[PDB]
Amino acid sequence: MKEQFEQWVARLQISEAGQKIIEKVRSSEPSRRVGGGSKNVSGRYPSRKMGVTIQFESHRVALPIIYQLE
DNA sequence: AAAATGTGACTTTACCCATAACTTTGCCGTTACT
Repeated sequence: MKEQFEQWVARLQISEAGQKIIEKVRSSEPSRRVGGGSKNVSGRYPSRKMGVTIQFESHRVALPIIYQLE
């Protein structure tokens, strides 16, 4: 898993700080839990690409993009 | 930091079909008058 990411970085020549951000994003829990708010149907979706639960604030705005990406 | 779910089961009008209990008419018989 780490070797393929390292080859990805080498192929795209991402800088040291860019690699640092990518590594931090890869290994970190989400910053904030999605809140219900007042007008958005929120929740979580199981993704087999990542293989985890991904949180969407809006089921008709962010969730379609999540479906595409999955 | 934020889009984007009202339903549907149980009531209430609303119009039509049927018939009672009278008014509303024409039509003809009768009669006062000319």
